[PDB]
Amino acid sequence: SAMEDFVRQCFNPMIVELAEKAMKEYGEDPKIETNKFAAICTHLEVCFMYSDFGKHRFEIIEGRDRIMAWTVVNSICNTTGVEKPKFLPDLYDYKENRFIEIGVTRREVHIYYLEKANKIKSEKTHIHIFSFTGEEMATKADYTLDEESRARIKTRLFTIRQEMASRSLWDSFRQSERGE
Ligand SMILES: CONC(=O)c1[nH]c(Br)cc(=O)c1O
Ligand SMILES: [Mn+2]
Ligand SMILES: [Mn+2]
Repeated sequence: SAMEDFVRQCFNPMIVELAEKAMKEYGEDPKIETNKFAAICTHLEVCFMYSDFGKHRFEIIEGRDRIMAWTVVNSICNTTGVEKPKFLPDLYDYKENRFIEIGVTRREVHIYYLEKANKIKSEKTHIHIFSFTGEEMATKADYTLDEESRARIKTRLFTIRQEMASRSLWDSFRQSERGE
């Protein structure tokens, strides 16, 4: 498939390694579930771009094995007092002192927003949704990052989108709702 080839073409090795690991945690083959392969990679990259942009302001919980992810969640909760999320989130924002759930969607942002929000049902985890179209939605329209940092995520997402479309892989990808 050209999709696996493109995943290994545009995503640096670190992310692809982690993506295959998270794909085995579902008995899943990235050579078959390749749209999930790419979505997992893209999301991972968004989380990593977000953390680095914010003296470290964000703690990455995404990309950890579940033992260490929940260990970091628990350490944060016990030293700040934030409420234990029911589900593992993506970042902790030490500045606003909240958990952030990063959403990357091929659908409208408002829709995947309502989806994550209705799933988490704890208005104490901040949601920030990014599309491949330079659109973003976010709890209380608080976007956390400076405008520039968000420019950078949106440019990267739109670049994956155009690079998939130059390979004739974007119609398949947007017409899939896995990785979401
Ligand atoms: C293994 O834990 N799963 C996740 O963290 C996760 N899954 C999906 Br689908 C979309 C996300 O945005 C996300 O953060
Ligand atoms: Mn996550
Ligand atoms: Mn997420």
